[PDB]
Amino acid sequence: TKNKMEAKIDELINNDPVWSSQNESLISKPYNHILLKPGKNFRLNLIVQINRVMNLPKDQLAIVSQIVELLHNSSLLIDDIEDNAPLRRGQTTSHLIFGVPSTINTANYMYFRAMQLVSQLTTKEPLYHNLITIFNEELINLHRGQGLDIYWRDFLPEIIPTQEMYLNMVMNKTGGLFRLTLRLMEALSPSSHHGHSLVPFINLLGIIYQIRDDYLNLKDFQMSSEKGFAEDITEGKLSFPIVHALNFTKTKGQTEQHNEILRILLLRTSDKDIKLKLIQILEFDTNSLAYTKNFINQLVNMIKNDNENKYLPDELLYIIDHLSEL
Amino acid sequence: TKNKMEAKIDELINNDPVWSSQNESLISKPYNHILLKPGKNFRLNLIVQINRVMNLPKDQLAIVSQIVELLHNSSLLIDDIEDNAPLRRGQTTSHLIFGVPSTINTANYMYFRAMQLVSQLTTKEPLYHNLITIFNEELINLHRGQGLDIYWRDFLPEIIPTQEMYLNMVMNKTGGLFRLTLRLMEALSPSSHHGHSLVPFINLLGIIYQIRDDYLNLKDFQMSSEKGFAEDITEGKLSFPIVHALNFTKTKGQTEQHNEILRILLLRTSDKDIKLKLIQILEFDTNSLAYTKNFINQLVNMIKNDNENKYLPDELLYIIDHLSEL
Ligand SMILES: [Mg+2]
Ligand SMILES: [Mg+2]
Repeated sequence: TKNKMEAKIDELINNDPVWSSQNESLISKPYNHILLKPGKNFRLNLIVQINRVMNLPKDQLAIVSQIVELLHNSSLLIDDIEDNAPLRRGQTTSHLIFGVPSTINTANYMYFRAMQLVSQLTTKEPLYHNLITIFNEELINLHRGQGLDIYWRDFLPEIIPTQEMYLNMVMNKTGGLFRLTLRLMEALSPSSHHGHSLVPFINLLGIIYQIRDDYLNLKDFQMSSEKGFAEDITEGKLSFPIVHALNFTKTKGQTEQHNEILRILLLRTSDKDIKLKLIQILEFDTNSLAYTKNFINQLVNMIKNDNENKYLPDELLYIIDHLSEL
Repeated sequence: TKNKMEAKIDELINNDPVWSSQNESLISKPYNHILLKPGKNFRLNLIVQINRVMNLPKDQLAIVSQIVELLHNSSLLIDDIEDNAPLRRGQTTSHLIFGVPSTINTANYMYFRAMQLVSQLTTKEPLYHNLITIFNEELINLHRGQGLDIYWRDFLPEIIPTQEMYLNMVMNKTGGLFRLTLRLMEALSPSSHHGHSLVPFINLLGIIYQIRDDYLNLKDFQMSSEKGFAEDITEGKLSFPIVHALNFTKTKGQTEQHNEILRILLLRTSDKDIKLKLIQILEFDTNSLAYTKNFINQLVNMIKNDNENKYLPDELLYIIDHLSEL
């Protein structure tokens, strides 16, 4: 009917868009799948410990936590598509089960659900503005560092990053979410003057976290063809040890080794022997693994020897030792 | 050195993350590539026309425009990855030149750059909160609609949507950015009482826009194997004409035709002959193209005959006829 048609259309356009709980569940599949991954208690533990200094009431702390989890999980769903990763914590990656399209859309949807939860942290307009700014700033930083990490890898050998370039990329990429969490808590703290800001400390933790992630991905494989897959090699990633090896070989004039490192990265290979060959070049030829192990210990020592509490404000050590499960 | 190392690390963590204009350019490549696509003046046209009623000052209108262009472009970069599209406005899609990883990251980065421009629309804390809420809500709506469109396509034949389901998906998917633009403008209007909200009107524009897009994707191919490629068929899309046909064949018990349409969609084919074959079922068996043409005219009529200005508040007609270049 021309009349019934028009009446139904009129009703449609005069109401909010219709969305059912059934709809909500269908599009949530990729997210529900990655929730089966653990490590959630470790992240919560770091938030709970920082809260000994910030004192956010429990209800508010739970919301900060929900925001953090959504952003962290969304980042991993996108990152696995970006890295072409087959597994995440021993399980099949969501994009391989539900497809790349649904996974990208669900991860992006969850970023906006996280943004929505921010307005539940306060009713004070000045504070709210500040919270959304922190959220906006650090997601911008995360995307900038992720953008460089990806560009270096996909356009190699166009740019061979230096250690400093790598470190600035990580301050953006990994620091983004650490700082996002910490800044929200500091903005919300009802506590008078809980001492100097912990941003430097959280930046340091983000850097130790990333470099250790890079280091263990190779070391675990070197120690066992089944402890890890050294998937970072398959991905062609300009990891901390690889950056050291590429610059070391350049510097010492090891032309053949420089080029062979690049060649293997460019193969995107899953061959275990070829991955082990590159790892042993880093072990014996460039000593990049030892150099990295020592760099990490030095970073950790800047905290463990922080007597004048210039970074620190106990549980510290445990968190640092389990930094890999964040 | 252990001393200098620590010193360089302390400096790094006590500063904001380092990001250069050169870094900014690398990450912007996938985005600058789509900027070579036209239609921007048409979208600006619609904003300019609507501004006759809203009267936002030129500077503020320019920022709304920038926000609109970033969201529109980002959503197109992501959509082409989600639909595996080889071309966008006669040109090679960005993910095919810069890779899916850089394109996803850059598109997401730009959503956040747009979010940042929102805080430059006003300094009034109450209005600002409302602007962010508009931004947040409509982007959530765009992702819900997109998630469902993708779900139906990727899970076909699990769910065959009805016309109403399709129309609710469109209110979310397409209406999201039309409403986002209009709501921002209505929230910012200094103008006293610029008449009833134009949201119902913009909703209708979005529906007409989407159904015409689905319609032309097939009609252009039916009229020329080089005017268009009917990529929607290759994508397996549950487009308006396809939804009508699947339900028309179910309804009349034409079991073989119902199944043949599904088989073609499920092929994900680029074979012109097979695509023409689907088009002829829609033209001769279900008459879905005429039905759709007629449905569109009826929608348009609702505006063309809106004498009591229930939806309208001249350039209306031109806008309606060039709705496809938005
Ligand atoms: Mg990764
Ligand atoms: Mg599309």
